[PDB]
Amino acid sequence: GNLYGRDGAAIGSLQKLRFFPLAVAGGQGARLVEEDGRELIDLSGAWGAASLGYGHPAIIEAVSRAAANPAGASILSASNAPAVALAERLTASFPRGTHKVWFGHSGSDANEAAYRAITRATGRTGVIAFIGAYHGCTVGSMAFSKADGLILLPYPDPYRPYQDDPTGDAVLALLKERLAAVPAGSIAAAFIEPIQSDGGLIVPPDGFLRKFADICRAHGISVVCDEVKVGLARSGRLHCFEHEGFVPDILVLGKGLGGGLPLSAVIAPAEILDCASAFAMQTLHGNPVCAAAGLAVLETIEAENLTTAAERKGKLLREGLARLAERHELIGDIRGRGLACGVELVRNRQSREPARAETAKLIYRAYELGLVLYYVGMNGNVLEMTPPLTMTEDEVRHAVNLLDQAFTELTVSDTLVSQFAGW
Amino acid sequence: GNLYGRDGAAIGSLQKLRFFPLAVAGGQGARLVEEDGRELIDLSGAWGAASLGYGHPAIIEAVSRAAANPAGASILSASNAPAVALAERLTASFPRGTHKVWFGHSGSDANEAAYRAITRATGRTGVIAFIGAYHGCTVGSMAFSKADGLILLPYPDPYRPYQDDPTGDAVLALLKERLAAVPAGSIAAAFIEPIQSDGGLIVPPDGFLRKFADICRAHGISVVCDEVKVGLARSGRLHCFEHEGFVPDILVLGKGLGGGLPLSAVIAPAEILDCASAFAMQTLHGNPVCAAAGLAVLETIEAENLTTAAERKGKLLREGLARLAERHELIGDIRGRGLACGVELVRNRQSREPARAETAKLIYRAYELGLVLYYVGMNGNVLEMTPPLTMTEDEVRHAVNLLDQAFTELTVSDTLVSQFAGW
Ligand SMILES: *Cc1c(COP(=O)(O)O)cnc(C)c1O
Ligand SMILES: *Cc1c(COP(=O)(O)O)cnc(C)c1O
Ligand SMILES: N[C@H]1CCCCNC1=O
Ligand SMILES: N[C@H]1CCCCNC1=O
Repeated sequence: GNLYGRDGAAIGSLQKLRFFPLAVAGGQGARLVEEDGRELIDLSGAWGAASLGYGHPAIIEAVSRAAANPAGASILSASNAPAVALAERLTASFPRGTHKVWFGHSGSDANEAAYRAITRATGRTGVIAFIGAYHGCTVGSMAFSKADGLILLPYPDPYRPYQDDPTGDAVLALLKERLAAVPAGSIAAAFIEPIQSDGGLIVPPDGFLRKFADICRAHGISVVCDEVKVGLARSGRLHCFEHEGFVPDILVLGKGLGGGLPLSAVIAPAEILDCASAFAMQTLHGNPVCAAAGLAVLETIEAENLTTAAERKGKLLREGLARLAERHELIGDIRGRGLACGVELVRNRQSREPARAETAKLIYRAYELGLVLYYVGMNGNVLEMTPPLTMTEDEVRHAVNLLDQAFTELTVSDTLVSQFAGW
Repeated sequence: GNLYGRDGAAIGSLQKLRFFPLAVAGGQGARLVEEDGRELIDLSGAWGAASLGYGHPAIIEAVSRAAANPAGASILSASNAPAVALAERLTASFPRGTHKVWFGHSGSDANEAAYRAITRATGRTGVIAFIGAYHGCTVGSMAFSKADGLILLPYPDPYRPYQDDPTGDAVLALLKERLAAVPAGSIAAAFIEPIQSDGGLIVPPDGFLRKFADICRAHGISVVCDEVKVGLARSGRLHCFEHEGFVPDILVLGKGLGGGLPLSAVIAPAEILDCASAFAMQTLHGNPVCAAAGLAVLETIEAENLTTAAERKGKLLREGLARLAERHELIGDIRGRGLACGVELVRNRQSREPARAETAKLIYRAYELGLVLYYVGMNGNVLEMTPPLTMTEDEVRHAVNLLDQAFTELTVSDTLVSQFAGW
């Protein structure tokens, strides 16, 4: 039987998030190859995980090398050279002598470890996060995505401003209200995405995040910046907070850090990560195969000038999309930084009413045409584009061209679409 | 500076479990190589993760192949061929048409997903587990290692029988007591290790586990067998429950499944893993590089006859150790199955008083001599031996020979040992 039907027979639905019957057998560059040999351009970049695309030589080199002479299998009960070299590279990239690293398998395990560490270091359980935030899918990362003392704030959206205040100041006022109503010093941490991912690739208003961080610092609250989606060159700066005029206390990394292998990291003050031992650990954490891949990703970002590539190619992509908006009225807003781009689809440009149903057919048709992308947003109406940082300019143009065909040929049965749960 | 000091400077203590300053730069076969070039025989097999040791050709082949042509990076929003092939191989190995697979990064994420799935499928939160059990190190796997409705039982130890009943029947009676005091049907699952790992490599009494599973089945309670430590050929059968006259409802796998890469799996009734979608998911789950490694491990177990190897080489190891016991009185008990072996150290053979302090020096000295092993047990007095399944017979003998030197040359300052937290 076909690969997709074998996938239904053999793998439980528990971890599936399917939008169309993508059945992959290989990959090269920014393209996926299906079982039948059909190629698709991957604008999703595996939700951002395939930072160097598929079969990049630096990944091949590193993982093949480490597999043939691995420095053990772990950082728990052994130091290993690749893990320590990666830890030093990551701390050197982050504004010296103050921070250390913890390694994980995923953004979920990293946000969980950051939260457990700061609650253990401070003796406080309270936590600030945002409605619609995505910090992972484990009990400990879902606690704030519940924790006692959880404060959930609206994420300020330029396209849908809270209290009709485009600046986000009303959100800051709400925070101060929420903090005033609980004891001084009861809040351990604030988790923030510097571009809200599942919330709909929302770039906050100018100045908001720095003012938010200033409030947190006035209350002694650690500012944790989750850059699992938009970190490591994707935004057109190495770290996305570089666009925003603040430095967080803690940085969470994942997804594209591993280049297609499972790798996450927390960069945090030494006192936070040294407050306990044998406390947040999984046996394969810091294994040298995945550490080697991480080192390859950082080295490639430098060697291939991918921070600048992401900036340049993002501008190309957003320009392509604004040409599409001249003819496809469904496009309401085009936004993002670098190669993290969102395209919000609306039934009408004036009311901004979300276009959920059309977005799910759009991506299905795109898939039928040879282009992979997914949707996000509380209303299921934002196209997410996070392609491999190594996607060529011509591929960017082929993808916009296929998207133009999908907006035009918008054909997919309401029955065919209903076969996929998605979200 | 030296690698171990760089590890202290760069990596937080949060995930460290260190017993001596092992600082690894490479690996080959069953040997680790330190930064200075010193070789050590790895009796720990990276806590059981290095099922094929270090740089095994099947791992090299598979991971190099997949890195150069990866079928995407995930099972969430795409099917992929390696993941589905691995899922089918795993279900084919487990007693047809009833079970599916969920893929994870770790034993912690797998035991967490198994627990969340069965609680979602049943609408019940209660859970049976054992004192001293190790099911992982995340909030969701620590919940039963707390969950409402948690019942914790003593694990029956032939060397220290509960209520002086060597059979374990008193533990079964205790269970029934605990179940009688809560509503019929309030318990979702029972988590069991078929050889208790951190509890001290405890093989339960004959017949206990089957009688335990029979009780659970009489109450409609799903029996989850955590074989992250002693699964996949290590015990001298493919699945350790094969020694025990029962079949669990759910099987949890990890550690050596990945051959040094992060890979876990839950094999569970279809109704359990299909009760929700987009429910327990992490982006790199089912990535094809780690799936390829898993397939290599299963293929190698078949090609290299490693189930029989583990049985044969375990008998050799335990025989070697009984020769050591004729001269080293500290050895109280030698136990286990296949290549999961525990050696319990006692101050006196008659009282069985644990020998904690000597065990920690012993392993330090072993390390100084070129042999890596760790200790476990509630009293820190059981040597754990879980070497690579590909460890040669001669290496088994070199390791017993180095251990003999360590028991003899037992030299390590009480100050030097105190520099390592361990547990
Ligand atoms: C992907 C993502 C996570 C979770 O990472 P997983 O690898 O799926 O566990 C956390 N935060 C953000 C912002 C993400 O995009
Ligand atoms: C190692 C182990 C776990 C946890 O696996 P991690 O990879 O450390 O998360 C779970 N159960 C048992 C029996 C184990 O030995
Ligand atoms: N004994 C368990 C817990 C210690 C950390 C690593 N995993 C194990 O082998
Ligand atoms: N948008 C998040 C959550 C969906 C599952 C995968 N991870 C992501 O990219």
